[PDB]
Amino acid sequence: LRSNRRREMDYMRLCNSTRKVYPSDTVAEFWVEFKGPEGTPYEDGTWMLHVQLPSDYPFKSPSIGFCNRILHPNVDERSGSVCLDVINQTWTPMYQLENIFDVFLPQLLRYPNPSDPLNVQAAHLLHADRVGFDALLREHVSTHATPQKALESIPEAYRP
Amino acid sequence: SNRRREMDYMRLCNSTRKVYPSDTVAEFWVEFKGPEGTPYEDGTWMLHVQLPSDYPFKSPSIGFCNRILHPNVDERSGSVCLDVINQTWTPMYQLENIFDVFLPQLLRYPNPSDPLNVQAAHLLHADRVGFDALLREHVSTHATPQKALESIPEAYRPH
Amino acid sequence: SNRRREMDYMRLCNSTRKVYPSDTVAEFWVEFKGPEGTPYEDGTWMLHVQLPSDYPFKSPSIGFCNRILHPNVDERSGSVCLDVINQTWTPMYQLENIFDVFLPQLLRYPNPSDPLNVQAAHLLHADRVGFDALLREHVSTHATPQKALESIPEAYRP
Ligand SMILES: [Cl-]
Ligand SMILES: [Cl-]
Ligand SMILES: [Cl-]
Ligand SMILES: [Cl-]
Ligand SMILES: [Cl-]
Ligand SMILES: [Cl-]
Repeated sequence: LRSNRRREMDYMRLCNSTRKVYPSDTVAEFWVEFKGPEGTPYEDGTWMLHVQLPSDYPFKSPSIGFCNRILHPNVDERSGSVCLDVINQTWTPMYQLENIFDVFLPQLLRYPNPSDPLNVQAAHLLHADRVGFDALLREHVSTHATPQKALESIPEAYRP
Repeated sequence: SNRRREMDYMRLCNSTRKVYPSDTVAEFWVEFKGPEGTPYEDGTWMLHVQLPSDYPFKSPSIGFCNRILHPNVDERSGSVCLDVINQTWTPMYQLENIFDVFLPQLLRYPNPSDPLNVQAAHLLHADRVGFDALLREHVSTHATPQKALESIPEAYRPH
Repeated sequence: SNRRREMDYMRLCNSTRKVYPSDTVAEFWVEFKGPEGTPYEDGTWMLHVQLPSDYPFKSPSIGFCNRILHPNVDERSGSVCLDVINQTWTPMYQLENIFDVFLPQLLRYPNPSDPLNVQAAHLLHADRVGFDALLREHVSTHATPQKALESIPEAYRP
Protein backbone atom coordinates (compact mmCIF):
# COMPACT_ATOMS: atom_id res chain seq x y z
CA LEU A 1 0.00 0.00 0.00
CA ARG A 2 1.60 3.24 -1.29
CA SER A 3 1.83 6.78 0.18
CA ASN A 4 -1.01 8.60 -1.52
CA ARG A 5 -1.48 11.76 0.58
CA ARG A 6 -4.67 12.87 -1.25
CA ARG A 7 -6.34 9.57 -0.36
CA GLU A 8 -5.15 9.92 3.26
CA MET A 9 -6.45 13.53 3.48
CA ASP A 10 -9.91 12.73 2.09
CA TYR A 11 -10.31 9.64 4.26
CA MET A 12 -9.40 11.68 7.38
CA ARG A 13 -11.78 14.53 6.41
CA LEU A 14 -14.61 12.01 6.00
CA CYS A 15 -13.87 10.50 9.45
CA ASN A 16 -13.43 13.86 11.20
CA SER A 17 -17.14 14.71 10.96
CA THR A 18 -20.60 13.65 12.13
CA ARG A 19 -20.76 10.97 9.43
CA LYS A 20 -20.88 7.36 10.59
CA VAL A 21 -17.73 5.81 9.15
CA TYR A 22 -16.44 2.39 10.21
CA PRO A 23 -12.71 1.90 9.48
CA SER A 24 -10.86 -1.13 8.13
CA ASP A 25 -7.11 -1.51 8.79
CA THR A 26 -6.29 0.91 5.93
CA VAL A 27 -7.42 4.31 4.55
CA ALA A 28 -8.15 2.47 1.25
CA GLU A 29 -11.26 0.69 2.54
CA PHE A 30 -14.09 1.57 4.93
CA TRP A 31 -17.84 1.45 5.50
CA VAL A 32 -20.18 4.46 5.52
CA GLU A 33 -23.76 4.60 6.79
CA PHE A 34 -26.19 5.96 4.19
CA LYS A 35 -29.86 7.00 4.49
CA GLY A 36 -32.28 6.85 1.54
CA PRO A 37 -33.46 10.23 0.17
CA GLU A 38 -36.72 11.74 1.45
CA GLY A 39 -39.60 11.67 -1.06
CA THR A 40 -38.57 8.34 -2.64
CA PRO A 41 -39.52 4.68 -1.97
CA TYR A 42 -36.00 4.48 -0.42
CA GLU A 43 -36.75 7.14 2.21
CA ASP A 44 -37.11 4.83 5.25
CA GLY A 45 -33.97 2.85 4.37
CA THR A 46 -30.55 2.58 5.97
CA TRP A 47 -27.66 1.01 4.06
CA MET A 48 -23.98 0.34 4.73
CA LEU A 49 -21.69 1.37 1.87
CA HIS A 50 -18.42 -0.42 1.15
CA VAL A 51 -16.18 2.38 -0.09
CA GLN A 52 -12.75 1.77 -1.59
CA LEU A 53 -10.21 4.40 -2.59
CA PRO A 54 -7.75 3.26 -5.29
CA SER A 55 -3.98 3.83 -5.21
CA ASP A 56 -4.28 6.48 -7.96
CA TYR A 57 -7.12 8.33 -6.22
CA PRO A 58 -8.49 10.95 -7.02
CA PHE A 59 -7.58 10.40 -10.71
CA LYS A 60 -9.38 7.06 -10.47
CA SER A 61 -12.82 7.20 -8.86
CA PRO A 62 -13.78 5.41 -5.64
CA SER A 63 -15.76 2.18 -5.88
CA ILE A 64 -19.07 2.04 -3.97
CA GLY A 65 -20.99 -1.09 -2.95
CA PHE A 66 -24.27 -1.49 -1.06
CA CYS A 67 -23.56 -4.14 1.61
CA ASN A 68 -27.17 -4.89 2.57
CA ARG A 69 -29.59 -5.46 -0.30
CA ILE A 70 -30.92 -2.69 -2.53
CA LEU A 71 -33.07 -2.94 -5.66
CA HIS A 72 -31.97 -0.35 -8.23
CA PRO A 73 -31.32 -0.50 -12.01
CA ASN A 74 -27.74 0.83 -11.65
CA VAL A 75 -26.79 -1.45 -8.74
CA ASP A 76 -25.86 -5.11 -9.01
CA GLU A 77 -28.36 -6.98 -6.83
CA ARG A 78 -26.06 -9.81 -5.68
CA SER A 79 -22.87 -7.80 -5.01
CA GLY A 80 -24.31 -4.33 -4.31
CA SER A 81 -21.70 -2.69 -6.51
CA VAL A 82 -22.77 0.67 -8.02
CA CYS A 83 -22.25 0.84 -11.80
CA LEU A 84 -18.72 2.09 -12.59
CA ASP A 85 -19.89 3.94 -15.74
CA VAL A 86 -22.47 5.90 -13.68
CA ILE A 87 -19.83 6.85 -11.06
CA ASN A 88 -17.42 7.94 -13.82
CA GLN A 89 -20.02 10.30 -15.36
CA THR A 90 -19.92 12.29 -12.12
CA TRP A 91 -16.37 11.74 -10.81
CA THR A 92 -13.47 14.07 -11.67
CA PRO A 93 -10.12 14.60 -9.86
CA MET A 94 -11.61 17.82 -8.44
CA TYR A 95 -14.81 16.13 -7.13
CA GLN A 96 -15.46 16.27 -3.39
CA LEU A 97 -15.66 12.83 -1.78
CA GLU A 98 -18.44 14.04 0.58
CA ASN A 99 -20.68 14.71 -2.46
CA ILE A 100 -20.74 11.01 -3.31
CA PHE A 101 -22.87 10.58 -0.17
CA ASP A 102 -24.58 13.98 -0.12
CA VAL A 103 -25.39 14.44 -3.81
CA PHE A 104 -24.49 11.59 -6.17
CA LEU A 105 -26.13 8.66 -4.34
CA PRO A 106 -29.30 10.47 -3.20
CA GLN A 107 -29.83 11.75 -6.77
CA LEU A 108 -29.20 8.30 -8.23
CA LEU A 109 -31.88 6.85 -5.91
CA ARG A 110 -34.36 9.56 -6.99
CA TYR A 111 -34.28 8.23 -10.57
CA PRO A 112 -31.80 5.87 -12.26
CA ASN A 113 -29.12 6.87 -14.74
CA PRO A 114 -29.93 5.69 -18.31
CA SER A 115 -26.71 3.62 -18.42
CA ASP A 116 -27.13 -0.09 -19.31
CA PRO A 117 -28.72 -1.50 -16.14
CA LEU A 118 -26.86 -3.82 -13.74
CA ASN A 119 -30.30 -4.90 -12.48
CA VAL A 120 -32.26 -5.56 -15.68
CA GLN A 121 -35.36 -6.71 -13.79
CA ALA A 122 -35.61 -3.45 -11.84
CA ALA A 123 -35.23 -1.47 -15.09
CA HIS A 124 -38.03 -3.51 -16.69
CA LEU A 125 -40.44 -3.06 -13.76
CA LEU A 126 -39.76 0.68 -13.53
CA HIS A 127 -40.60 1.23 -17.21
CA ALA A 128 -43.63 -1.09 -17.29
CA ASP A 129 -45.36 0.07 -14.07
CA ARG A 130 -43.64 2.67 -11.93
CA VAL A 131 -46.37 2.77 -9.26
CA GLY A 132 -46.20 -1.01 -8.71
CA PHE A 133 -42.39 -0.86 -8.75
CA ASP A 134 -42.39 1.85 -6.07
CA ALA A 135 -44.63 -0.29 -3.84
CA LEU A 136 -42.30 -3.26 -4.43
CA LEU A 137 -39.37 -1.02 -3.44
CA ARG A 138 -40.97 0.22 -0.20
CA GLU A 139 -41.65 -3.32 0.98
CA HIS A 140 -38.13 -4.52 0.07
CA VAL A 141 -36.67 -1.50 1.89
CA SER A 142 -38.73 -2.09 5.05
CA THR A 143 -37.32 -5.63 5.32
CA HIS A 144 -33.72 -5.33 4.00
CA ALA A 145 -32.77 -1.73 4.83
CA THR A 146 -33.21 -1.51 8.59
CA PRO A 147 -30.48 0.15 10.67
CA GLN A 148 -29.89 -3.34 12.13
CA LYS A 149 -29.42 -5.08 8.76
CA ALA A 150 -27.06 -2.28 7.68
CA LEU A 151 -24.92 -2.70 10.81
CA GLU A 152 -24.65 -6.51 10.49
CA SER A 153 -23.63 -6.22 6.80
CA ILE A 154 -20.21 -4.91 7.91
CA PRO A 155 -17.65 -7.76 7.81
CA GLU A 156 -17.30 -9.24 11.30
CA ALA A 157 -13.68 -8.12 11.80
CA TYR A 158 -14.68 -4.43 11.52
CA ARG A 159 -18.24 -4.55 12.90
CA PRO A 160 -18.76 -2.69 16.23
CA SER B 1 -35.89 10.66 -26.91
CA ASN B 2 -33.76 12.74 -24.56
CA ARG B 3 -32.95 10.38 -21.66
CA ARG B 4 -30.96 13.02 -19.73
CA ARG B 5 -33.85 15.48 -19.83
CA GLU B 6 -36.17 12.70 -18.65
CA MET B 7 -33.77 11.71 -15.84
CA ASP B 8 -33.31 15.26 -14.50
CA TYR B 9 -37.03 16.04 -14.70
CA MET B 10 -37.89 12.88 -12.75
CA ARG B 11 -35.24 13.60 -10.08
CA LEU B 12 -36.65 17.11 -9.61
CA CYS B 13 -40.19 15.72 -9.22
CA ASN B 14 -39.18 12.87 -6.91
CA SER B 15 -38.27 15.24 -4.05
CA THR B 16 -39.78 17.69 -1.53
CA ARG B 17 -39.68 20.49 -4.14
CA LYS B 18 -42.99 21.92 -5.30
CA VAL B 19 -43.05 21.10 -9.03
CA TYR B 20 -46.22 21.49 -11.13
CA PRO B 21 -46.13 19.40 -14.33
CA SER B 22 -47.30 20.26 -17.84
CA ASP B 23 -48.15 17.49 -20.31
CA THR B 24 -44.41 16.92 -21.07
CA VAL B 25 -41.01 16.67 -19.32
CA ALA B 26 -39.90 19.68 -21.40
CA GLU B 27 -41.99 22.22 -19.46
CA PHE B 28 -43.04 22.64 -15.83
CA TRP B 29 -43.42 25.16 -12.99
CA VAL B 30 -41.36 25.27 -9.81
CA GLU B 31 -42.10 27.17 -6.60
CA PHE B 32 -39.24 29.44 -5.55
CA LYS B 33 -38.66 31.40 -2.30
CA GLY B 34 -36.56 34.60 -2.22
CA PRO B 35 -33.23 34.35 -0.36
CA GLU B 36 -33.06 35.37 3.30
CA GLY B 37 -31.16 38.62 3.99
CA THR B 38 -32.33 40.31 0.77
CA PRO B 39 -35.33 42.56 -0.13
CA TYR B 40 -36.70 39.42 -1.84
CA GLU B 41 -36.74 37.36 1.38
CA ASP B 42 -40.51 37.40 1.99
CA GLY B 43 -41.37 36.59 -1.63
CA THR B 44 -42.72 33.50 -3.34
CA TRP B 45 -42.50 33.14 -7.15
CA MET B 46 -43.51 30.51 -9.70
CA LEU B 47 -40.77 29.68 -12.19
CA HIS B 48 -41.55 28.61 -15.73
CA VAL B 49 -38.82 26.09 -16.51
CA GLN B 50 -38.21 24.69 -19.99
CA LEU B 51 -35.77 21.93 -20.90
CA PRO B 52 -34.75 22.02 -24.61
CA SER B 53 -34.42 19.00 -26.90
CA ASP B 54 -30.60 19.24 -26.76
CA TYR B 55 -30.48 19.48 -22.95
CA PRO B 56 -28.07 19.52 -21.14
CA PHE B 57 -25.77 20.86 -23.90
CA LYS B 58 -28.25 23.71 -24.22
CA SER B 59 -29.24 25.31 -20.93
CA PRO B 60 -32.77 25.39 -19.56
CA SER B 61 -34.76 28.58 -19.90
CA ILE B 62 -36.15 30.16 -16.74
CA GLY B 63 -38.97 32.68 -16.37
CA PHE B 64 -40.55 34.33 -13.35
CA CYS B 65 -44.33 33.98 -13.84
CA ASN B 66 -45.45 36.54 -11.25
CA ARG B 67 -43.86 39.99 -11.23
CA ILE B 68 -40.28 40.54 -10.09
CA LEU B 69 -38.05 43.60 -10.39
CA HIS B 70 -34.41 42.64 -11.07
CA PRO B 71 -31.77 43.98 -13.52
CA ASN B 72 -31.25 40.54 -15.15
CA VAL B 73 -34.96 39.72 -15.47
CA ASP B 74 -37.29 41.07 -18.13
CA GLU B 75 -40.03 42.89 -16.23
CA ARG B 76 -42.79 42.14 -18.74
CA SER B 77 -42.02 38.49 -19.61
CA GLY B 78 -40.21 37.34 -16.46
CA SER B 79 -37.44 35.71 -18.51
CA VAL B 80 -34.04 35.41 -16.84
CA CYS B 81 -31.24 36.70 -19.02
CA LEU B 82 -29.90 33.90 -21.26
CA ASP B 83 -26.31 35.23 -21.13
CA VAL B 84 -26.42 35.12 -17.29
CA ILE B 85 -27.68 31.52 -17.27
CA ASN B 86 -24.99 30.55 -19.78
CA GLN B 87 -22.21 31.87 -17.56
CA THR B 88 -23.20 29.24 -14.99
CA TRP B 89 -24.60 26.39 -17.10
CA THR B 90 -22.43 23.54 -18.38
CA PRO B 91 -23.44 19.99 -19.54
CA MET B 92 -22.21 18.79 -16.11
CA TYR B 93 -24.24 21.31 -14.07
CA GLN B 94 -26.85 19.92 -11.67
CA LEU B 95 -30.39 21.11 -12.42
CA GLU B 96 -31.24 21.39 -8.67
CA ASN B 97 -28.52 24.05 -8.33
CA ILE B 98 -30.47 26.41 -10.57
CA PHE B 99 -32.97 26.66 -7.71
CA ASP B 100 -30.60 26.10 -4.79
CA VAL B 101 -27.62 28.23 -5.85
CA PHE B 102 -27.88 30.13 -9.14
CA LEU B 103 -31.20 31.96 -8.59
CA PRO B 104 -30.73 32.79 -4.87
CA GLN B 105 -27.24 34.17 -5.63
CA LEU B 106 -28.59 36.17 -8.58
CA LEU B 107 -31.18 37.82 -6.33
CA ARG B 108 -28.53 38.67 -3.72
CA TYR B 109 -26.88 40.92 -6.29
CA PRO B 110 -27.23 41.14 -10.08
CA ASN B 111 -24.76 39.87 -12.63
CA PRO B 112 -23.05 42.78 -14.48
CA SER B 113 -24.45 41.54 -17.83
CA ASP B 114 -26.34 44.16 -19.94
CA PRO B 115 -29.53 44.53 -17.95
CA LEU B 116 -32.94 43.34 -19.16
CA ASN B 117 -34.50 45.78 -16.67
CA VAL B 118 -32.45 48.95 -17.19
CA GLN B 119 -34.54 50.92 -14.66
CA ALA B 120 -33.70 48.46 -11.89
CA ALA B 121 -30.01 48.67 -12.82
CA HIS B 122 -30.00 52.45 -12.65
CA LEU B 123 -31.89 52.60 -9.33
CA LEU B 124 -29.54 50.06 -7.84
CA HIS B 125 -26.45 52.13 -8.70
CA ALA B 126 -27.93 55.56 -7.89
CA ASP B 127 -29.53 54.76 -4.51
CA ARG B 128 -29.22 51.19 -3.21
CA VAL B 129 -31.14 51.89 0.04
CA GLY B 130 -34.13 53.46 -1.72
CA PHE B 131 -34.13 50.70 -4.33
CA ASP B 132 -34.19 48.00 -1.62
CA ALA B 133 -37.24 49.68 -0.03
CA LEU B 134 -38.92 49.88 -3.44
CA LEU B 135 -38.23 46.14 -3.90
CA ARG B 136 -39.64 45.08 -0.49
CA GLU B 137 -42.88 46.90 -1.23
CA HIS B 138 -43.16 45.40 -4.72
CA VAL B 139 -42.42 41.93 -3.28
CA SER B 140 -45.06 42.24 -0.54
CA THR B 141 -47.75 42.94 -3.14
CA HIS B 142 -46.73 40.79 -6.14
CA ALA B 143 -44.85 37.86 -4.60
CA THR B 144 -47.39 36.33 -2.23
CA PRO B 145 -47.82 32.54 -2.26
CA GLN B 146 -51.29 33.25 -3.74
CA LYS B 147 -50.00 35.38 -6.63
CA ALA B 148 -47.36 32.72 -7.37
CA LEU B 149 -49.92 29.90 -7.56
CA GLU B 150 -52.31 31.95 -9.77
CA SER B 151 -49.55 32.70 -12.26
CA ILE B 152 -49.51 29.03 -13.38
CA PRO B 153 -51.46 28.71 -16.66
CA GLU B 154 -55.01 27.61 -15.87
CA ALA B 155 -54.65 24.22 -17.61
CA TYR B 156 -51.95 23.14 -15.13
CA ARG B 157 -52.92 25.12 -12.02
CA PRO B 158 -54.06 23.02 -8.99
CA HIS B 159 -57.79 23.56 -8.51
CA SER C 1 -13.68 49.04 -11.85
CA ASN C 2 -13.81 45.31 -11.06
CA ARG C 3 -17.49 44.37 -11.50
CA ARG C 4 -16.99 40.69 -10.57
CA ARG C 5 -15.36 41.60 -7.26
CA GLU C 6 -18.17 44.07 -6.56
CA MET C 7 -20.82 41.43 -7.39
CA ASP C 8 -19.31 38.72 -5.19
CA TYR C 9 -18.75 41.08 -2.26
CA MET C 10 -22.38 42.29 -2.43
CA ARG C 11 -23.72 38.72 -2.65
CA LEU C 12 -21.73 37.79 0.46
CA CYS C 13 -23.14 40.81 2.32
CA ASN C 14 -26.74 40.34 1.11
CA SER C 15 -27.23 37.12 3.13
CA THR C 16 -27.44 35.76 6.68
CA ARG C 17 -23.62 35.61 6.89
CA LYS C 18 -21.94 37.90 9.44
CA VAL C 19 -19.79 40.21 7.33
CA TYR C 20 -18.12 43.33 8.70
CA PRO C 21 -17.19 45.82 5.98
CA SER C 22 -14.08 47.98 5.63
CA ASP C 23 -14.23 51.18 3.53
CA THR C 24 -13.86 49.15 0.27
CA VAL C 25 -15.15 45.93 -1.41
CA ALA C 26 -11.50 44.77 -1.49
CA GLU C 27 -11.30 44.05 2.25
CA PHE C 28 -13.70 42.79 4.92
CA TRP C 29 -14.14 40.46 7.90
CA VAL C 30 -16.29 37.32 7.97
CA GLU C 31 -17.34 35.32 11.02
CA PHE C 32 -16.48 31.61 10.73
CA LYS C 33 -17.50 28.65 12.94
CA GLY C 34 -15.31 25.54 13.26
CA PRO C 35 -16.70 22.36 11.66
CA GLU C 36 -18.70 19.89 13.78
CA GLY C 37 -16.91 16.62 14.61
CA THR C 38 -13.46 18.21 14.87
CA PRO C 39 -11.43 19.68 17.78
CA TYR C 40 -12.31 23.08 16.20
CA GLU C 41 -16.10 22.52 16.58
CA ASP C 42 -16.67 24.91 19.51
CA GLY C 43 -14.63 27.68 17.88
CA THR C 44 -15.50 31.05 16.42
CA TRP C 45 -12.98 32.96 14.31
CA MET C 46 -12.91 36.25 12.40
CA LEU C 47 -11.53 35.94 8.88
CA HIS C 48 -9.70 38.80 7.16
CA VAL C 49 -10.74 38.38 3.55
CA GLN C 50 -9.12 40.37 0.72
CA LEU C 51 -10.23 40.36 -2.91
CA PRO C 52 -7.45 41.48 -5.30
CA SER C 53 -7.85 43.87 -8.24
CA ASP C 54 -7.59 40.93 -10.70
CA TYR C 55 -10.23 38.83 -8.85
CA PRO C 56 -11.41 36.20 -9.67
CA PHE C 57 -8.41 35.32 -11.87
CA LYS C 58 -6.29 35.82 -8.75
CA SER C 59 -7.59 34.07 -5.64
CA PRO C 60 -8.73 35.86 -2.47
CA SER C 61 -6.40 35.91 0.52
CA ILE C 62 -7.71 34.59 3.87
CA GLY C 63 -6.36 35.30 7.36
CA PHE C 64 -7.46 34.05 10.77
CA CYS C 65 -7.53 37.19 12.95
CA ASN C 66 -7.83 35.49 16.33
CA ARG C 67 -5.37 32.64 16.96
CA ILE C 68 -5.72 29.21 15.36
CA LEU C 69 -3.29 26.27 15.40
CA HIS C 70 -3.26 24.47 12.07
CA PRO C 71 -0.41 23.14 9.85
CA ASN C 72 -1.57 25.21 6.82
CA VAL C 73 -2.06 28.49 8.75
CA ASP C 74 0.69 30.79 10.01
CA GLU C 75 -0.52 31.58 13.53
CA ARG C 76 1.34 34.89 13.93
CA SER C 77 -0.05 36.52 10.76
CA GLY C 78 -3.21 34.34 10.58
CA SER C 79 -2.66 33.78 6.91
CA VAL C 80 -3.94 30.65 5.15
CA CYS C 81 -1.32 29.06 2.89
CA LEU C 82 -1.54 30.55 -0.61
CA ASP C 83 -0.54 27.24 -2.26
CA VAL C 84 -3.44 25.45 -0.52
CA ILE C 85 -5.97 28.13 -1.60
CA ASN C 86 -4.64 27.90 -5.18
CA GLN C 87 -5.22 24.14 -5.34
CA THR C 88 -8.95 24.81 -4.99
CA TRP C 89 -9.44 28.31 -6.44
CA THR C 90 -10.32 28.79 -10.11
CA PRO C 91 -11.89 31.84 -11.82
CA MET C 92 -15.21 29.90 -11.81
CA TYR C 93 -15.08 29.04 -8.09
CA GLN C 94 -17.92 30.42 -5.95
CA LEU C 95 -16.71 32.68 -3.15
CA GLU C 96 -19.30 31.32 -0.67
CA ASN C 97 -17.66 27.90 -0.93
CA ILE C 98 -14.49 29.30 0.65
CA PHE C 99 -16.52 29.52 3.86
CA ASP C 100 -18.93 26.64 3.35
CA VAL C 101 -16.60 24.00 1.91
CA PHE C 102 -12.88 24.90 1.59
CA LEU C 103 -12.19 26.12 5.15
CA PRO C 104 -14.34 23.56 7.01
CA GLN C 105 -12.70 20.73 4.97
CA LEU C 106 -9.21 22.14 5.62
CA LEU C 107 -9.89 22.13 9.36
CA ARG C 108 -11.09 18.50 9.25
CA TYR C 109 -7.60 17.43 8.09
CA PRO C 110 -4.69 19.50 6.74
CA ASN C 111 -3.56 19.68 3.13
CA PRO C 112 -0.19 17.87 2.58
CA SER C 113 1.44 21.12 1.34
CA ASP C 114 4.64 22.21 3.15
CA PRO C 115 3.26 23.40 6.52
CA LEU C 116 3.22 27.05 7.55
CA ASN C 117 2.95 25.78 11.13
CA VAL C 118 5.67 23.11 11.35
CA GLN C 119 4.98 22.62 15.11
CA ALA C 120 1.38 21.62 14.46
CA ALA C 121 2.45 19.28 11.59
CA HIS C 122 4.93 17.50 13.91
CA LEU C 123 2.38 17.15 16.73
CA LEU C 124 -0.29 15.79 14.40
CA HIS C 125 2.08 13.14 12.97
CA ALA C 126 3.54 12.05 16.29
CA ASP C 127 0.37 11.82 18.39
CA ARG C 128 -2.94 12.77 16.81
CA VAL C 129 -5.00 12.16 19.97
CA GLY C 130 -2.75 14.38 22.14
CA PHE C 131 -2.72 17.07 19.44
CA ASP C 132 -6.53 17.04 19.17
CA ALA C 133 -6.74 17.54 22.98
CA LEU C 134 -4.23 20.41 22.72
CA LEU C 135 -6.38 21.90 19.93
CA ARG C 136 -9.64 21.67 21.93
CA GLU C 137 -8.13 23.54 24.89
CA HIS C 138 -6.53 26.21 22.68
CA VAL C 139 -9.85 26.69 20.88
CA SER C 140 -11.78 27.08 24.15
CA THR C 141 -9.55 29.98 25.21
CA HIS C 142 -8.73 31.76 21.91
CA ALA C 143 -11.74 31.06 19.68
CA THR C 144 -14.62 32.48 21.70
CA PRO C 145 -17.21 34.67 19.96
CA GLN C 146 -15.83 37.53 22.07
CA LYS C 147 -12.19 37.04 20.96
CA ALA C 148 -13.31 36.81 17.31
CA LEU C 149 -15.18 40.11 17.58
CA GLU C 150 -12.26 41.91 19.31
CA SER C 151 -9.84 40.76 16.60
CA ILE C 152 -11.49 43.10 14.05
CA PRO C 153 -9.43 46.32 13.67
CA GLU C 154 -10.96 48.96 15.94
CA ALA C 155 -11.93 51.26 13.02
CA TYR C 156 -14.34 48.62 11.68
CA ARG C 157 -15.29 46.81 14.90
CA PRO C 158 -18.99 47.19 15.87
CL1 LIG D 1 -6.71 3.70 9.45
CL1 LIG E 1 -26.30 9.72 -12.24
CL1 LIG F 1 -44.84 14.10 -17.92
CL1 LIG G 1 -24.72 35.16 -11.88
CL1 LIG H 1 -17.98 49.00 1.32
CL1 LIG I 1 -7.39 21.59 0.96
